[PDB]
Amino acid sequence: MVEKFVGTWKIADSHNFGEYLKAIGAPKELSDGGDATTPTLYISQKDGDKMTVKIEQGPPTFLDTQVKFKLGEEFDEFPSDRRKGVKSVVNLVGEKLVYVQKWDGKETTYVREIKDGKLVVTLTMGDVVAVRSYRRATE
Ligand SMILES: C=CC1=C(C)/C(=C/c2[nH]c(Cc3[nH]c(/C=C4\NC(=O)C(C)=C4C=C)c(C)c3CCC(=O)O)c(CCC(=O)O)c2C)NC1=O
Repeated sequence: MVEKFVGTWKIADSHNFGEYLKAIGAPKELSDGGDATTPTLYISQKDGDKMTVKIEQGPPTFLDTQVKFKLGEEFDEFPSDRRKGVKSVVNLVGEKLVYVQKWDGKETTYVREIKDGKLVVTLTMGDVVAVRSYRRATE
């Protein structure tokens, strides 16, 4: 099932990402800089219940990091927005993968789904809804 997100990826199109970043208390520096980025994912997994992901973002932020999670298990995360006390948790929702961030008494969400070959992640904080679209490294 999750063998559909697995692979190599690359930014293609984004919209309303900086303002999202603001909704989640990021300084302008990081809202702009973060939107400015063209991140290159490297996604894979083991036993359809433990997904290992990577991110080579790039200029201007230079924050290359990694995810390593079990699906159904809450874990700790330290994003680039500099959030103290992020508690993630990722689920499988039909053909979609739902990544949820808890912090300071709030919840933001990432509904990722493959479509027309692209890894399309919709991002939801309050009334603010962002969208980005990735393509495989011409796989
Ligand atoms: C389902 C597989 C999958 C997973 C698990 C995934 C996770 C994922 N996607 C991103 C990129 C990444 N980077 C940022 C934001 C930034 N980028 C910058 O250089 C800066 C400074 C900021 C902050 C202002 C966000 C919001 C995301 C996640 C959204 C996305 O690109 O999908 C990160 C690191 C972001 C950070 O530094 O906080 C992670 C863990 N992406 C996928 O496709």
